[PDB]
Amino acid sequence: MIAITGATGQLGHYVIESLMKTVPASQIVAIVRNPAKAQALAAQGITVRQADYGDEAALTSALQGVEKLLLISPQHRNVINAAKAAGVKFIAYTSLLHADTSPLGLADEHIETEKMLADSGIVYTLLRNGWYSENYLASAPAALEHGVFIGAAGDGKIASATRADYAAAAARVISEAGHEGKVYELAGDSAWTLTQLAAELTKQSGKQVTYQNLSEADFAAALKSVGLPDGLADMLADSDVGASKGGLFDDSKTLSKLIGHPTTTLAESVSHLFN
Ligand SMILES: [Cu+2]
Repeated sequence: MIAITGATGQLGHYVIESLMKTVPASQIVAIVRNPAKAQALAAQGITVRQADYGDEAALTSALQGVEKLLLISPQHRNVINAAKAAGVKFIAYTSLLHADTSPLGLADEHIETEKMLADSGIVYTLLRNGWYSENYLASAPAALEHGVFIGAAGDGKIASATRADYAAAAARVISEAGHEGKVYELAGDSAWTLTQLAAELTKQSGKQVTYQNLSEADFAAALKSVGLPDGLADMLADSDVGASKGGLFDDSKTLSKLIGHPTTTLAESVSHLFN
């Protein structure tokens, strides 16, 4: 039996779809706060167990009979303690690429969870996921509308991959043997700068798009005047700065080796913008 916490997101959806290619639906259990609002998961035919993530006891019950748990990102403290109480034997966690040394502020919370796992006594594997190509492409439309893509990543190299790629990796780790106790640094086979992104954008769109590098404050002070919340804006700005320092770069090709095929290139992802 495989359980998935935090499976109501886009990544979780993909992981479940991937798993279903080799694991019977009933052997997959999605733990959610409200099975009613989780119509998607239920639609997949998987086992759904309700549990409030602020309720360790509820989580423990929801994890009964679970041998392997995929924890998709405190809340994690309750989940890990519950997994310990229920007898979970293996936990795979979606962390952040090179979390212990990462310049990105997003690493903080992940490190806290990685520490919890290390102290849990439960065998675990860290799926240290790099950036989603979708993270930057979410801003491609605006960049195309104004002919400029803004950021604060400088010449930092972003070894992005798709949620689908990361999801396949998670599914592989939680379902097949030989992936326990590992620390996998997962990223795209190739890497690109925001300058190259703009160029790829211009190439396939026919429209001119230039990258404009801003400073963290200006970039953030640019997102806080378009709608996006302050916290969200601050993170995005912090991330680009982390990227400018190589925080989103990795060339181990661990991801492609793990999934058995090349990671999805930026070019392919960009193509989806003009389908
Ligand atoms: Cu495609």
